[PDB]
Parts: sequence; C-alpha cells; structure tokens
Amino acid sequence: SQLDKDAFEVLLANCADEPIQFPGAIQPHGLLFTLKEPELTILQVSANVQSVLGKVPDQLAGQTLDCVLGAGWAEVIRSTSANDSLVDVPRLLMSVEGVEFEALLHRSQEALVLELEIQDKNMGRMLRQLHAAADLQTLYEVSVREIQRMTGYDRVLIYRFEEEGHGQVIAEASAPAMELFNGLFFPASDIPEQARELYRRNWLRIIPDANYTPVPLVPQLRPDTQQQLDLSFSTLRSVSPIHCQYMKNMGVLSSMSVSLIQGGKLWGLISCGHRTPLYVSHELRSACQAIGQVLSLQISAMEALEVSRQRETKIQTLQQLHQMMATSDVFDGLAQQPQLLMDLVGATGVAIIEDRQTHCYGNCPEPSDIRALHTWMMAGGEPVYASHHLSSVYPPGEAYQTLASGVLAMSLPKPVDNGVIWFRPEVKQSVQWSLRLQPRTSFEIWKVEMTGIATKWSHGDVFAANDLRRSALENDLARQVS
Amino acid sequence: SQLDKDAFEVLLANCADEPIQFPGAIQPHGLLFTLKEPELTILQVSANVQSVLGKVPDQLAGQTLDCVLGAGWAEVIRSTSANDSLVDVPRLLMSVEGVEFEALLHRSQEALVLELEIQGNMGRMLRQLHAAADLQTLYEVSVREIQRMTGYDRVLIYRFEEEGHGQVIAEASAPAMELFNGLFFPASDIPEQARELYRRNWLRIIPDANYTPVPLVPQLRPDTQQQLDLSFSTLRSVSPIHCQYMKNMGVLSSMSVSLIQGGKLWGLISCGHRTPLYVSHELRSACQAIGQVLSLQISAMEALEVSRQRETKIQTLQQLHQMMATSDTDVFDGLAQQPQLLMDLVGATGVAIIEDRQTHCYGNCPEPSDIRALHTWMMAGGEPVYASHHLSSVYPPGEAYQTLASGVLAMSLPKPVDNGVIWFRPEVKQSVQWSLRLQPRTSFEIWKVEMTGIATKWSHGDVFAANDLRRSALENDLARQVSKE
Ligand SMILES: *C/C=C1/C(=C/c2[nH]c(/C=C3[NH+]=C(/C=C4/NC(=O)C(C=C)=C4C)C(C)=C\3CCC(=O)O)c(CCC(=O)O)c2C)NC(=O)[C@H]1C
Ligand SMILES: *C/C=C1/C(=C/c2[nH]c(/C=C3[NH+]=C(/C=C4/NC(=O)C(C=C)=C4C)C(C)=C\3CCC(=O)O)c(CCC(=O)O)c2C)NC(=O)[C@H]1C
Repeated sequence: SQLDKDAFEVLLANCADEPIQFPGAIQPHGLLFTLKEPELTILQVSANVQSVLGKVPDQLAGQTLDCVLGAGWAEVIRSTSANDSLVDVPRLLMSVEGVEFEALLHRSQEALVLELEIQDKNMGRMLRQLHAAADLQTLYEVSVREIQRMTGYDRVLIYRFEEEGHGQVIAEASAPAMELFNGLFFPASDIPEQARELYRRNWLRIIPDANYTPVPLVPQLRPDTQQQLDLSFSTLRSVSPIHCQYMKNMGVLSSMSVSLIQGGKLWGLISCGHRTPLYVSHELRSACQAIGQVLSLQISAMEALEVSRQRETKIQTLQQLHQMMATSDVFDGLAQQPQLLMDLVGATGVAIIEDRQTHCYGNCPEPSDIRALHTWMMAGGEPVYASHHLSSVYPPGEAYQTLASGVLAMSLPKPVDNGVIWFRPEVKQSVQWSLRLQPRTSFEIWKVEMTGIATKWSHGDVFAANDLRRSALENDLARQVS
Repeated sequence: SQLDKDAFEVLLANCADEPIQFPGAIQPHGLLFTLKEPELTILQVSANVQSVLGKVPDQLAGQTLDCVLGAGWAEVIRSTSANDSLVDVPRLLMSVEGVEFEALLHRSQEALVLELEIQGNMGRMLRQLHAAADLQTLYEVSVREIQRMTGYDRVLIYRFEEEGHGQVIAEASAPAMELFNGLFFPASDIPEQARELYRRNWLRIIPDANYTPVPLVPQLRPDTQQQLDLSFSTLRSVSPIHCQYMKNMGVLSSMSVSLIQGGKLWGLISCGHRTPLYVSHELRSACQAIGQVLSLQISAMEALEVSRQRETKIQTLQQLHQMMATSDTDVFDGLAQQPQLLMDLVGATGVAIIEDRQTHCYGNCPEPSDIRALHTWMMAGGEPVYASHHLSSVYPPGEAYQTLASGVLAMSLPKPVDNGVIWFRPEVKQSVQWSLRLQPRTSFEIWKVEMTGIATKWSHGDVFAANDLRRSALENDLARQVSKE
C-alpha cells in the first residue's frame, strides 16, 4: 500500500493545528444523528447507519426521525428532550432492530445531536480507601490499583500535565508483558490543543479500537448551516490516524481517558491500555467518571493540604533562618545550614556566592560555571527568576545542564558579589527510563524538548524566595547599624 | 412513676459535663468484647451476652475467646488484627449459633475491642452533586437523594456556626410531617464530649429510642481507671436526655453522618425515622462515603464561595475609589451617595454614615440620637474596627436597639469630628422564622434567650474589608490632605 503510506505522511505534515473537532467521521460502535429539535428532522446522518438501518444517508437527510427510528420512540425522545436543558438526563435505551443503543443527547448550533452508542448484550469502600490516603503518592497508588482492579484493563496509567504541557506518567498498575512507564515524559506536541479542549470540555474519552476504518458522515456540511458539524461533545468520534498509529506502536488497542479537571483546568489524565478490544458498559463508564469527579476534587483537596503544609513550613523556614541571620555577613550565615535553604523551594542544589570561593552545596557545577551564570540576573534587575530554560538569556551556556539547568536566584541589591542560586537540574536526569510514533521516540523527542528546560517553579515557591530576600532585607540595616 | 422521674431530674442538672466517652453500657443490637492483645483473653464483656449467647457475663472474664468465638474464628481475627494497624480492615462476618454478626475491630488503651453488630446509582449521585452550582442547591440535592436512598422519613443537615449553635440549612421532610427548616438549637443541646465523639468518628446510629441500655461487666477496667473507652465504638449507650429528646419528636431511629472539614465538625446530616429500623452494612458505608464526598465538595465549593466574595470585595474597593475620588466635600459622606453598594461590601443589612449631628443613615438603623452614643463609645478605645458579635454584652444600654442593631462593626479615621461607616446586622432572631421539656420549640425558645442580642459572626474577610476601606479612607484623605492647593 505505497499510495496509502505517502497519503498518510501528508497528514503528519501538520498536526499542531489540524481540524479534529469536525472530522466528518465517527467510530463504528454506534450511530450519530443531527436534527432540528422542534420537529426532529434529520440534518446529518452517518454512513454507518447503512449497515444497521436504511439505504443511504443522503435520502434520510431532510426527513424526520419518525421514519429512521420508527414511531413511539420518536415521541419518547421528544418528551425526554422537551424544553429541558439536557443536563443530567436520565438513562435511555432504544432498540430499532433488536440492537440496544444508549441514547445521549446534546445541542450544537441550535441542533439536536443524538449519539446512539452500540451496547453489546464496593464503591463506598474504595472511596473510603481513597480518603484514607495520607499523601499524594499513596493516593495515586491506591487510585490506579483499584481502577486496574475493577476496570479489568490490562494496563492503567495516570499522567499529570505540567504547566509546560509535557505529561508525566506519575503512577501505573501495569500487568505483566507490558513495559514499565514510571517517570516517562512525553512532549505536549503529543496532544494537540484541540484534543486538550475536547478532553477538558468532557469527562471521559473512550477509544475501544485503534485499528478501524472511520465511517463517512455525509452531508459533511449541514444544509441549513453550510458548515462543519461540531462533534466536540460526542463520545462517538473519529480518532486521528496519527495517534491511532501511535497506539498501534504503543501496544495499546483499546484506550480510556478520564479527564481530571481542577477549576476548569486539565490537571491530568487517568489513561488505560488493552491489547484485546473491550466495550465498556455504561455502569462502569459512570463509575470511572465518578472517580475523576471525586479524585480530582480529592486530589485538589489533598494538594490544598500539601500547598498549606509546604507554605506552612516555608513560613517556619524564615523563623529558624532568621535566628541564624541574627546570630552573625547576612548571606554568609546562610551557608552554615545548607539543607535548610534546600527545603525552602525544593532546589535539589544550592550555592552561595561570597568573595571568591563561591561556597556551593549539594550538586553544583564548577566555580568557572556558576560565575558565568548569575551575570544574567542583575543586568535585567529582577530580584527573582522563573528559569525553566537555563540558556534562554545566556545563549552559549549549555555546559551546565548536567547539573545546573533551573536558576531561580536571588541577591542583595548590592551590585558587587552577591547571590544565592538554587539550581534545579533538567528533569531529564531526574527520571530514568528504559522508528515513528513510539513511546520510546517521544521520549527521545522529549529529550531534545527538555534539553535545557528544568522543573517548573510554583508562584508561592518564588514568593517564598522573595520573603528570604525580604528577610535578608530586614536585618541588613540592623547589621549595618551594628 | 416518680422513681423514674427522680433519676432523670438529677441527670438533667449535669448534662454539660457527663461522661459519655465511658458510658459503661452498649445498645442491645450487638455485642462488645474487650480482650488482651496477644492472647485474646476476655477482659471486659457486656451484660447482653446472657441473652445474645446465653453464657453468664459476670464470669468469662480473663478467658480466651474460644468459649464464645471458638478457635478458628479467634485465629482468623488474630491474623486480621496482628500487624495490620487497623487502618483499613475488610468486612468480617461471623456466625455464632446461627446468628450473623458484622465484626468491627479497634484498640483502646492497648486492648482489642471487637463489636459484633447483629445482622450504579452511586455514579449518578456523585454526578448530580458535582453538577450543583450553588451551596443551597448542593444542600437541597444532597438531602433529597439521601432521603431517596435511605428509607428514613426526615433528613436534615445542620451547619454548626462557629458560635456553636446548629441550624437546619436544608431539610427533606416526608409528606404530611413536621417542618424544621430554618430551625435553631443552642450549643448546649449537644455536649462537648458528644461533639468530640462525633468528630472522631463518621457515623452515629441509634436504631431505637425507647431502649434500655445493657451495661458492661466488670464495669471498672481490670487494668487501670477511666473504665472502658467507648469513644470509637459504634455500639455505645445513648444518654437518656437526648434519648427522650428523640422520643418526643416521634423519631425512634436516628442516623448521623459527621460532616468533617478536615478535623472540624462542619455539620451533621441527621436522618430521623419515626419507626425503628436497621441500617445494613452496605448502606452504612454508602452514607459515610456521601458525607466524605459531600464534605469534600463543601470545602471545595466554600472556597469558591469566598473567592467570589473576595473578587467582589476587591473590585468594590477599587470601585468605591472612583466614587470616593469624585467627591469634593467629604470622603465618607460621598461614600454615602451609593449606600446599597456599601451594604454588600462587607455583608450587612443596615449602614449608617455619621456626619456632625447628621447621621446619613441608609437601610434599617435606629434614629440618629441612639447610635450617637455608640459612635462616641468607639472613641473610648479608638479601635480601627469594632467587630462585635454581641452588642449588649459589651455596651450595657444596648436594649434600646437590641432587636435591630446587635451585630455592629464600624471604622473611622482619627479626626476631631469623627465619622462612622457603621455596618449593622439584625440579630439572627429576626432573620429566623419558624413555628415543654425536650422539644424543638423550647429548644428554639431557649435558643432565643441564648442568642438574644447576638447577630451572625463577622468573618475575617469582613473585618479585613473594613481595614481596606480605612486604608482607602486614609489614602483618599491623604490625597485630600494635599489637594488644599
Ligand atoms: C501533533 C500530533 C501528534 C499526535 C496526535 C495526537 N495525540 C493525541 C493524544 C495523545 N497522545 C499521547 C501520547 C503518548 N505519550 C506516551 O508516552 C504514551 C504512552 C506511554 C502515549 C500514548 C497521549 C497520552 C494522548 C492522550 C490520550 C490518552 O488517553 O491519554 C491525539 C488525540 C486523539 C483523539 O482522537 O482523542 C492526537 C490527535 N501524536 C503524535 O505523536 C504527535 C506528533
Ligand atoms: C446538656 C445536655 C443536653 C442534651 C444531650 C445530648 N444531645 C445529643 C445530641 C443531639 N441532640 C439533638 C437535639 C435536637 N435539637 C433540635 O433542634 C432537634 C430537631 C429539630 C433535635 C433532634 C441533636 C440534633 C443532637 C445531635 C444528633 C445528630 O444529628 O448528630 C447527645 C448525644 C447522644 C448520642 O448518643 O449521640 C447528648 C448527650 N440534650 C439536651 O437537650 C440538653 C439538655
């Protein structure tokens, strides 16, 4: 299939900005209808419907639901929709030719979009177990454990989305015969922003098969709209061939994703993976969604504990810090307890510039390196830095990324010989793991993507730094007087 | 007749300090065994064993479980208890002489206390709770679906104010039955030991009201004093005071899900049922999970609530700045040109702007000559803020406006001719409107005297908002101080 292969290549030419909200195709495990709500007249119908219902989608276009779905059920659908907002609709189940379809209704472009998903013919204790978790890591462990336990899926993962966008596999429950994924990082380019919008606006994305031929959805433009059909809010969609082949080369044939949402933001993704195709029942579909609606609230509540404790120990930090500031230069005294400065931000590497021998601690490059690094701090004038990239401001400084890649540095406003640099290395060294569209390849792409880019600094973490400079800006006048 | 009444009257005198952490008795719907940790020798046994099992309870002390629980089941619970810390324990169902007991194990004072209790929609429920947009709507759906699953007639949710009093914020009453929405009862209605036991655990269950507690024998702890710690035990005697309280209501079965915002008792979901009924283990955990989930939502959504107020408060202060700047005669009198905006800045009902003998009042406040003394009494201390939960408690002659002006907060710059931006609040007696010995009416009536002259509490943000205006008033006057040119 040479003619198919090169035609697939042109798809890979552009993927960051590709129309995926309006593919014009749906997965073959259901039916799709686009109607005018008051009369329930068909505007769009997929080509899958030929294999289950009347002849051709074009003839059904422009007609009423009373023909395709028969009588009685049409009036039932009209009664259920009525004038309701279509929020928290009860469970519906239809049977047009002995096949049971779950009917999910929503409204797009003032049109009734109805998805007939084909369906083939404990919880409190687990919530208590989630509540019993004392830290975030144990929470992740128990959540993935029970999800893999009851979902029945061979592989269950969870990614957390950093502010930079490169997802991190923070936990897993992999069964034997799949590779481990703890600490794996994949670039944000692996998920287009349109797919991110689709994930955030929904709560559950299911792809039961990654080896399928998308079915046409004709007419591609609505007769009364002359524009593409919004399929964002439909479970029955078309999977892009690029991520389809990604799944094929990832070993995953059936996948799920529970979009963990915190305050309108996509905190992460409870993902799955299964070589044998599996069709998920709605009862378990809601339970997994109920996990995300609870766990994301539980996670945000638990980091709300963590962000309080970390901020709390930051508050105490300057309390014991300032006692040694008052004991005896101001930036000279902080070097006698280097581990106390580490916990203020989580630097994993610190150094204090003083006189000539810049007394570094933890891990740190040679003095010939840090000396030619802090010069790009005080010329700008900013007392603090949020430097994921080491060499964004200092181009030829790529020789420090072995140890020094994230520079949130402070100093006294003294123009000469001051500073206490908190080096966070590249995330590449922190996590050790292990053709085209491979998890191995995206790891390699991430290595170039992460090259020189370090771990993100929290706003409070920079604030907690600013207090240390402010605390050092308190007793200096007392030090000057004394 | 009089003999029973004689005992109760002595009990009613010392309810505020009564030992309910060590009742010495258990409810008749199960058994309790306190054992030595390594050998499982019966250290304490309830008197109900002569009925549940038939063996005398006076004896059997200091002997292994083999007499009652056999050897195989004793070994099973030995394996379950040992090296587990009892953090997460699966369901243990035992069958002694054809009777099924659900086993709950814990440890108090280094002894194994074992309690033998005689024996799809969750996803939609969680989705419905998460879909709530407002706190009142959240309460309504919570109580309505709790009444939908649990067969208990009345379902209420009390939100405990920081003062200590409980109010029924939402209620799902059965048709043709008493209505308690908007009710208030005092803090003394629930003792501090009871509140500690509520916050320590998650559920309190009283299957039957008119019940005779069955005591423990031997009563005194064989090891040390302080008796048996029945604080983490689901099976525990109910004090006759609250017992007759429930009996008067007509409700004989009572559920109670302790809503905990971390380590604080935010409130209680109470299911009152007029007919005795059971709970079942599956429903017991589902109700507990609802309280754990709902308290997560309240804690999360309350943060949404205050942030909305914080955004509204911050925006108003900059909004008031534009109004304040346009004034040409008096900064605070100019602030009175938009009084309805001033009311909602801090949260209040009456607002008074005080000029020289001209109290530019707006809303519900006394006539100027009465709160004049309150304005001068502020000058007695010169406090930047005067957040007062109770007015008559601090200001003696507060009865002249105790009905309407009880919760007072104000602020003013130090000036020769002082002003006021007093933010009154009516006593919550006026806000509440609801229809002999232990009744909600007398509880409401005893609450009315208890909460006489006390309005709702001022939050930290409310007190903070007054300072921001005072900073703005200082800053606006600071610009006014230079604009004499
Ligand atoms: C610019 C185009 C690209 C792309 C397209 C694409 N990706 C997704 C969604 C992905 N891709 C994931 C990639 C992974 N990274 C890993 O480390 C692993 C496995 C260990 C995988 C699979 C990924 C996790 C997602 C989210 C799915 C989930 O369930 O978590 C989409 C959206 C597909 C859809 O139809 O929803 C598209 C179109 N693939 C590329 O390789 C880049 C170039
Ligand atoms: C000083 C002692 C007293 C006391 C003791 C007591 N009360 C409780 C628990 C109660 N009592 C409640 C009473 C109500 N007040 C109302 O307004 C209504 C109804 C509208 C009721 C029922 C009440 C709500 C609780 C908390 C129950 C819950 O929902 O969690 C106890 C604890 C008993 C136990 O075993 O749990 C005690 C000891 N009652 C008094 O009236 C005063 C004198």
